[PDB]
Amino acid sequence: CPLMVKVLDAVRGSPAINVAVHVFRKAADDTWEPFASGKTSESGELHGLTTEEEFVEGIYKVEIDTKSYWKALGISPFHEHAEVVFTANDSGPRRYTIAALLSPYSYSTTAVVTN
Amino acid sequence: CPLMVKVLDAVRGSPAINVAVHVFRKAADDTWEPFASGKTSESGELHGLTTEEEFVEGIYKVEIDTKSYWKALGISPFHEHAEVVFTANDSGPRRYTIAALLSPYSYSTTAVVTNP
Amino acid sequence: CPLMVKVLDAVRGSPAINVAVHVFRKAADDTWEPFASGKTSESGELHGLTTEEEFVEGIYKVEIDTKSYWKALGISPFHEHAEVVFTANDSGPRRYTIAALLSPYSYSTTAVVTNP
Amino acid sequence: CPLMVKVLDAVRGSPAINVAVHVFRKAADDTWEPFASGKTSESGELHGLTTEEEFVEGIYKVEIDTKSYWKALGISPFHEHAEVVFTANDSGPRRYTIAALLSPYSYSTTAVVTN
Ligand SMILES: CC1=C(CC(=O)O)c2cc(F)ccc2/C1=C\c1ccc([S@](C)=O)cc1
Ligand SMILES: CC1=C(CC(=O)O)c2cc(F)ccc2/C1=C\c1ccc([S@](C)=O)cc1
Repeated sequence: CPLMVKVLDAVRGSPAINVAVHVFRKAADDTWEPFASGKTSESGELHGLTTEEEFVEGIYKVEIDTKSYWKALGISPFHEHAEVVFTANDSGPRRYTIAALLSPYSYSTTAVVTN
Repeated sequence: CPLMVKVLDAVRGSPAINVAVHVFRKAADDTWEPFASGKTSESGELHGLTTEEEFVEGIYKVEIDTKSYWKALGISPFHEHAEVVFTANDSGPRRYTIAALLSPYSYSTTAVVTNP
Repeated sequence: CPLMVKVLDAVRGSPAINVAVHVFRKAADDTWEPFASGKTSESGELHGLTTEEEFVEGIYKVEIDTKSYWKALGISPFHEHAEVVFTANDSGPRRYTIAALLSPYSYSTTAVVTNP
Repeated sequence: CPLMVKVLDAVRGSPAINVAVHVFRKAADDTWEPFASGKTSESGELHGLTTEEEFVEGIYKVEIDTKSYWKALGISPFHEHAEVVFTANDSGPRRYTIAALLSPYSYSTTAVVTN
């Protein structure tokens, strides 16, 4: 599992559960090809998005549907979504955890890039 | 000045200076039209991107060129950019401060939305 | 104004207003002496805590009463407070902006340290 | 394991490894009694700090030695440490993950309070 997404809710201090995550790879024409997607689990994690075969070097976008998340909770969000865009680079560390911490008017994302 | 962008560098504990910021508005046809752009000043702030008249309702995207920022400091950052996408002025005109704090492998973005 | 505290509310996308802030300086004997205190204003800022003369080298603790803040909004937050502890003015006098972003179960604190 | 600490490095995008964490419980006299401590693992996690028997209701402080961490990496830190102070409350959710994301001049902490 070379790409994992973990999402946390900073309002309720919980995994952000059932958050839609779409992953895109930048095509040669600079458009975003849908690549992988899913909903975060009860631990706010999304595993099995890609394999080490499929996850080649390139620019990827992780799109977290934070707005849907907040709407389901009855809380007014600011952002349309949380968009994480990064170059997956073969060279060094290669397991990516994309950690997102969500608040209605704020989010942070962090990459944990390991071996 | 209804849309301000402020960028802080979490490594240096300083404003993130000369950070390129590009603003887009989603068009009727769902593409991103170029709305405004600028560089953060010495204070890490970007003022004067737009006006009350111009900043109409819509979905805007603020793309903060965090990569060039880190690169020019010799740091190969994780993200290509920090982009904040939001519906603006849905309940009437507001002042938006897009506050972003940058680390090579992390950024956070906060919105300060005030009613003038 | 060498020490400013700014507090943002990440739930409301607003300044965190009337947030009690207490500043302590570690004494020669290692206890926390009360240095200054105040409430964040409408802008979520707290200015005038100290002066260049008073703000001498030392280890300071800024305790942000984030709990009362959330409580008065009907929210039972996780943390009792947000406290930022730092050595100030080690390389000569600096201006410190303690920037804090609050969510009921999370807070972040950033330091903007500038040389006047 | 009712109290876990996870620390991440936002500069290197990695678990924050070998970070000293001290946990304190507020004594009746308002002093902080040392309670539990440890170093974060290679995954930036600190498990086994307490047990569900020992971890009673009360005000706890998690003190993360972020300054030592940054010094070992040759990076000038701002904070002396990251201090997380919270009331452990029996009532509801009761497994605490204290997540800290570290930068030299910034940190955030988040509580993941689960069942
Ligand atoms: C350690 C850690 C984890 C992993 C875990 O909890 O097991 C995590 C997962 C997320 F989805 C989001 C954040 C975190 C986290 C620390 C953290 C990161 C950013 C912020 S922002 C800058 O406020 C705060 C805290
Ligand atoms: C108060 C405040 C300001 C305004 C100012 O200093 O004038 C700001 C500006 C930025 F460009 C970025 C962050 C902040 C901030 C608090 C803060 C926000 C996110 C984080 S992340 C979640 O670690 C931490 C702290």
